Amino acid sequence: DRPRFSFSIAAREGKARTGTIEMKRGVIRTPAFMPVGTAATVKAADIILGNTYHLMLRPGAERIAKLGGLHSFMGWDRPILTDSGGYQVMSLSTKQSEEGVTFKSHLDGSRHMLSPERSIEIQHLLGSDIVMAFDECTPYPATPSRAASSMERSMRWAKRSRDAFDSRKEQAENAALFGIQQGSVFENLRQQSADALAEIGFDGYAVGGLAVGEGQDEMFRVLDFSVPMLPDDKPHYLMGVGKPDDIVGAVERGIDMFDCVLPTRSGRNGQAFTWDGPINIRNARFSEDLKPLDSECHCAVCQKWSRAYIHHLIRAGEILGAMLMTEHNIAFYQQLMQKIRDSISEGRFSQFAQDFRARYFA
Amino acid sequence: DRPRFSFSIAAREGKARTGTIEMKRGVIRTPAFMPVGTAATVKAADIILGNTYHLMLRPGAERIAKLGGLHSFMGWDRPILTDSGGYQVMSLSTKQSEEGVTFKSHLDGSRHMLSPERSIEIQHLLGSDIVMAFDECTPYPATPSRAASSMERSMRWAKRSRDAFDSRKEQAENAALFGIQQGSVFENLRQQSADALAEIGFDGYAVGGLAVGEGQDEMFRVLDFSVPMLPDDKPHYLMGVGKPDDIVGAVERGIDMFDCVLPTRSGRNGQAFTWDGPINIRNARFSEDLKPLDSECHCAVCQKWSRAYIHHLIRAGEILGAMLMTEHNIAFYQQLMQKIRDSISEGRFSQFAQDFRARYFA
Ligand SMILES: CNc1nc2cc3c(=O)[nH]c(N)nc3c(CC[C@H]3O[C@@H](OC)[C@H](OC)[C@@H]3OC)c2[nH]1
Ligand SMILES: CNc1nc2cc3c(=O)[nH]c(N)nc3c(CC[C@H]3O[C@@H](OC)[C@H](OC)[C@@H]3OC)c2[nH]1
Ligand SMILES: [Zn+2]
Ligand SMILES: [Zn+2]
Repeated sequence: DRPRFSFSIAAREGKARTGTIEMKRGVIRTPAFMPVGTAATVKAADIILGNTYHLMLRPGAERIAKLGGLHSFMGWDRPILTDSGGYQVMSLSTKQSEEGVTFKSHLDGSRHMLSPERSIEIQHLLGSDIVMAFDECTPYPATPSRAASSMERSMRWAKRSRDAFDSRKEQAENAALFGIQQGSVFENLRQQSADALAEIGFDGYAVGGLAVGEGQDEMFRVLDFSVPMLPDDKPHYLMGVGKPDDIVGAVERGIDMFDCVLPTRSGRNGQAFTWDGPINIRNARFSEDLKPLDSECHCAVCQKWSRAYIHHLIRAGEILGAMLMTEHNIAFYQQLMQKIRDSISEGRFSQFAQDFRARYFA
Repeated sequence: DRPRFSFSIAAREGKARTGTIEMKRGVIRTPAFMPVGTAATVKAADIILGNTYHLMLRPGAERIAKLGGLHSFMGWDRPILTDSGGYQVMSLSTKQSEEGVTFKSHLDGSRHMLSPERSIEIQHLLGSDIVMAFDECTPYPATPSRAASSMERSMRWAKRSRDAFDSRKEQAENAALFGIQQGSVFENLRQQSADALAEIGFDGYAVGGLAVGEGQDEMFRVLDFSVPMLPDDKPHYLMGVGKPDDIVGAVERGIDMFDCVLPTRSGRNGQAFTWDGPINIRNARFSEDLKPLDSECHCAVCQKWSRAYIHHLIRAGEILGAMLMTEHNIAFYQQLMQKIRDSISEGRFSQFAQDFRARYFA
């Protein structure tokens, strides 16, 4: 019988690590990509995401619980990770206070408060296995004073999240809780945030406040000093990242877990990922191209259909085209993660990262 | 090795028949439903449709031929049926003459003529296995004089279609040609059309000019006298039909083959077919319904996911929801055809039709 949570590092190369998270509902191989569950039929990825913000508004967390929780609802018996919901409230919905955030639903005008306690309860009702602390994703750019005030509030909210999670027996005994580091681009604030989170104690640690407009060079610079501040023996989750090259560089800097809307968003908009870079399949140059989306990809789409046919479907308005693109993109991301894990385990990740970049950007 | 074309009737009940069409690329069990190939990944339906009108405009028949034909393009090695293209020209695009029809492409302004000879050549370039004669689908309603003039032109075009098909060796030796009966709702014109088509000689015979606004009672009345006029020993294809109850009643009247945009169109618009009638899954009454789309359906969607989850996906704007609906609808139609074939073979089709209607309309 698997434990509630156990992270083991099997191999390392530089700052990169590969290993496993064991949870009751399954094993997660790291570095891991965690896809959205609703964009395609995901098969046994090791873990999928639930969209807390959307689920709060439709059909509501209480209703999801009445339906048996997300595992039953989505037909997925393996681990599920949910965010704390505030990122999207600030992004898509507001009135803020030390208690939390209040906002109105665009779907029907209903009122909603979101606090550390309510966010944890929502994630409990959804039934997720990895629960995120309720934080504030500081806007970018931010002055040092505003970044500090924001981070300090997030650390108070992290303690309230910890206490709310520990108060619910089923959650404390069966799920895991991750804390989220903030501090914008400032090394001293990132250090204070890491120290506060480690003092509270979490099962895993996320790097928050990135992928919010800063650009890859700046993101990598912040990761260079921020990831070593987190406990080495716990998983590191970079929220909102990212493109394939973002993932490779973040793994080089010690990140273990990733989520990004790109593969599913790109698939609905004609963009396919390949080892030679992204392609927009709607372009006329693909109308007679008999090659698969990617020449090495092992996914079911690339085994059967050509670029020309997928181009045709999308140009004809057939949803089948976008579905095949999305299935290929999710599979490409998982093949990327498998190559990353194998190369770290084999001591050739540095070479893989170099070869990957030379071809992806050629 | 299978013949170019051979239709065998295995069992009969009243006017209903069940049997097989053997062609080089496979066997087709009848009565058959023939789905669009582009709306979902169709698995070995016995035959799928190519959309001649769309393919003529994008990417063009010559280009499809350059890509290897529709079988290679779509990844489908079994039979394909194509229409002659004029129905949609009159429906979606015109200048008519005894030579054919000319029209302009809305996609790019290019000019296109469509004649019996060009329609047959287009279907040859597409590589389809069952080729339809180039006809005129008479508008409804039509006066007797206009229905007669229209039908007479279609019969001249049927002879030109026959001759064009026979002139192309690869087509004549490997494909089959169906003639299309016209005559609107008029028994004497339907008889003249059937006589003309049988004198020319075709591999199968379609009932054209229906599902164009006349309503089920009138359609059934026309089928009552029109189907017995066609050769009994050849397949009968009712073009454009239809809803599940249309199919059952048409089989009762001697039809062997069906095509309809409903299951794929309905699936993209929130309508699912069930043995208790169609349901619109977007309705709020399905938001907490844990039953599958249909309680008896054996499709992969109904084995795994609830009405509540499919409702959620569609309401959230996820294309996955429409894809699952479409896959269920195609599977439902094939389960309907299997029940029809089994019941005719077993001598219980009359009872099946009665039980089907009582429950579908309850
Ligand atoms: C795009 N850039 C990006 N930077 C982010 C930074 C943060 C952060 O500091 N705190 C929190 N709590 N969330 C963040 C998030 C949202 C992730 C969720 O976004 C959701 O997708 C929209 C996804 O869940 C389907 C995921 O939840 C697991 C970020 N997204
Ligand atoms: C909806 N009612 C309906 N009544 C019809 C009557 C006729 C007719 O008299 N002659 C011809 N030639 N075609 C007809 C058609 C079009 C069928 C095609 O319609 C195409 O779907 C749009 C489908 O191919 C993807 C199919 O081709 C196999 C009809 N459709
Ligand atoms: Zn692929
Ligand atoms: Zn089903």
